[PDB]
Amino acid sequence: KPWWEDEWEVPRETLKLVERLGAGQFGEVWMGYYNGHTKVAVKSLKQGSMSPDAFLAEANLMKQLQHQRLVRLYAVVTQEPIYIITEYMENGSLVDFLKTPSGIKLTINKLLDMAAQIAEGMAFIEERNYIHRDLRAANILVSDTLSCKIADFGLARLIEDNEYTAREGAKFPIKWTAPEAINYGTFTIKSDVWSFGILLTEIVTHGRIPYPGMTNPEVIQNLERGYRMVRPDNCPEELYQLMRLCWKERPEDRPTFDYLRSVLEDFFTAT
Ligand SMILES: COc1ccc2oc(C(=O)c3ccc(Cl)cc3)cc2c1
Repeated sequence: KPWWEDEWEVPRETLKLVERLGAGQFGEVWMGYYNGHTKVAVKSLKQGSMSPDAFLAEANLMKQLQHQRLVRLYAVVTQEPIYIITEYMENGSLVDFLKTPSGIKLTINKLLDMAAQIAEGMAFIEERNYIHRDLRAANILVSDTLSCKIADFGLARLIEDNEYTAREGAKFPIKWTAPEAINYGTFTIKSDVWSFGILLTEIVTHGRIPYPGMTNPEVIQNLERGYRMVRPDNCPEELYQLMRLCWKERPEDRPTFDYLRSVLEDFFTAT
């Protein structure tokens, strides 16, 4: 729909940018208000840093994935500078939150709860025929009520035929990315399942970098030998075995996100 018909379009006037939360190569993230009373996050595009088409493609994709477990698109302003306005998550990113004093006092019981909420969001994405491609604790946001939601849908893609193949030159974070995607550019929901395994390590270690004290070439090499990430300190063995399922050699052997959800809920009502 054109801007004058789009229900997500709002006049820039409805928005007040209050607190700058981040700034990068491609623009800024703010805490702001919509119509005076409603707290929102506002992401702004720095002109010329990147295509306005590429920027807005994130919003158009969030028009197709609306669920409680996923950061919701609130609105767009499609005139320069371009704004994407989303659901505000008061506790910021999972990776930062688990390091704060509140984050530090969480029981293993609440961590497993939070892991099940994330699996539940990814079960929606899986069922809708999408992939995320960037699933990691930096991209799970936490609310004021300590509930979690999937965020940052910049790399998210609809799958018609099973695979999305990346370009020959494209680079992805070696520690969070499934081998087949790093190696062949091929992504599937089963690649996100591999990422979820890594994300489980970050939950149980309060946001520590995966594969403690290894470089990327060491990680790739260990994996090819059949090794997997060393048992993180104070990791229940049940959860460690759930991570191993996510890291099965063959994509098709890795579990569904709905299986991961149900196992995690069992782990949690048992603690
Ligand atoms: C300064 O730390 C914080 C605290 C709270 C915070 O909330 C957010 C968000 O809600 C958010 C929402 C959507 C995007 Cl695309 C990026 C960030 C970012 C953020 C950063």
